[PDB]
Amino acid sequence: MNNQIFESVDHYISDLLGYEDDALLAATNSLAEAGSVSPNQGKFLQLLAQLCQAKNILELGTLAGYSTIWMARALPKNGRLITLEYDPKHAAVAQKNIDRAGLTSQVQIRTGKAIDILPQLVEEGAGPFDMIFIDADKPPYTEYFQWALRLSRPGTLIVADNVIRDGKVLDENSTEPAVQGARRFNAMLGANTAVDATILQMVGVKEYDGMALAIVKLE
Amino acid sequence: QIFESVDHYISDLLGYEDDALLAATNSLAEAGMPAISVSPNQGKFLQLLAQLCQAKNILELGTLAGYSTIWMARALPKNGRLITLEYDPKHAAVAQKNIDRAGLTSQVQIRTGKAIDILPQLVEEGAGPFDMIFIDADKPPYTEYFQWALRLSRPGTLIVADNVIRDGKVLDENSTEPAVQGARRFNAMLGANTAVDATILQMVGVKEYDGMALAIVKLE
Repeated sequence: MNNQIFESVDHYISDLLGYEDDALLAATNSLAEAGSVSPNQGKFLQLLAQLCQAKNILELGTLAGYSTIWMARALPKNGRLITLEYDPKHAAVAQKNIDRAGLTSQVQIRTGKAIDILPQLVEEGAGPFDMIFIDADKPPYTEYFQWALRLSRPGTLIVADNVIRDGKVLDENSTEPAVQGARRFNAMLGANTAVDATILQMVGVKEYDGMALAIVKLE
Repeated sequence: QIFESVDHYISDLLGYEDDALLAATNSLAEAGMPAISVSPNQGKFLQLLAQLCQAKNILELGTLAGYSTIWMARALPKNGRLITLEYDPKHAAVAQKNIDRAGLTSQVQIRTGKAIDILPQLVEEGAGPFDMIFIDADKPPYTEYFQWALRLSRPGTLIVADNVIRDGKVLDENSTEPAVQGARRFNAMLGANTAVDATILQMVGVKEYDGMALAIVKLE
């Protein structure tokens, strides 16, 4: 769902504050050249990483590494971003995209199911992460959140994208699994007292999106 | 309507308003003054930005009745402070009652006057630096308010400027509306300003349709 005015204003904004280098345009083009992004949303995630003074970032859902590039660019040279990708064909393309962006040393791409890799990260002592970005399959969002908390510290920012589904999450009778998964996630966030949180309704060149932001509380 | 319904769904989950906030909403009508739409979800977002900054010193331009002031000051530590600037003494009196009702008297200072006069005084007084600065005052001066906000910042300061897209009218390079020219000049200034990393967030539900500028101050 979109509106001409949200697309025209987003171009106005990216013309001022959303410059994309060759690496980011190549990452966008890499999906077609085998088989939608927002520079302003990328800049936002980067600025969130900078507000966290992030040194260690966890991403669920690499795709071709578009958001990975924006976020890892917040890192200092010894910073690290771990990104989890289900599809090995995507992970390979993301690796080429990460290398072209000059981010080989800062990014580690892991291929497999996030629900299998999350406990591995705990076992390895990979955390805690300053910022965690979730944009993967919706049904498990609630379970990914609990693992995310186990990999966090007080003040960690957890971001979970695409949680409003065009307003369908308002329908208590929905039987679409993505809508049920988002609706379950939102209800969990509403009731959760380990975090302080909101959901932003974001518009622009990407279709209308809800993005959850949660800060982990000191226990 | 979709964005309004989703905004209510979100505030029901994640934008609880206690008595102090409801009383601040109702205070403008009750003291005989004009209504101002408020947004608990925007207040929650501002609070979360203050929390992420670990803010102890906040500056606000445009107190109105203290609604955003209450949201942000609730992020502070006990010895933290929020200085808020208000043009109109009747509004400052209403905001002070609203701040007092929230139990925030010891953490908030309301200064009444023109922001463009009070800003050089905060520099002279050494009232800075602020961890977070929230600008929602008159738009024509946004660029000069920003220049003063930088003098009151340190590396890593977050500066938030509200309502910078004017329902899309900033696209009109030939507008003679002072607010729209004010917003355009401010956005252009961000695009040209090497002292900050910045974006403009386009949101709906919050104030129906809003552009919020977020800028992080760099060491120059």
